[PDB]
Amino acid sequence: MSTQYTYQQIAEDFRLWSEYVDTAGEMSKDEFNSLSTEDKVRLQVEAFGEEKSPKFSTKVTTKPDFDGFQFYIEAGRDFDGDAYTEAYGVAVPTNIAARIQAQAAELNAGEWLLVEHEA
Repeated sequence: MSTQYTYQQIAEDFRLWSEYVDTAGEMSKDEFNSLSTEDKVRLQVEAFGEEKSPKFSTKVTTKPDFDGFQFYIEAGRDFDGDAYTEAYGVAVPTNIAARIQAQAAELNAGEWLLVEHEA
């Protein structure tokens, strides 16, 4: 499974790039300018190899402010596959859905997961 967002999203957000790339290490903003955008992708893809099929990934976020066109799941709340299919109108793998529900049970309060995909 994967808990990190897409490579393009990470590149756009400097904070995510530094945090994901290094657990404690920091990355200066000027370094990004020096490196080519294409080059950045090569380094990120090299670490995780190459993938062709789509994968389900979520990220932990803090309670966001008023917004729209977004879906968040309250921590400590059970989440079935039915809700997912209703929210996005698409089917989800049974094994993956079960994993998500299990995660909710052990999920720490105060942490919200964001579910998104590309069609």
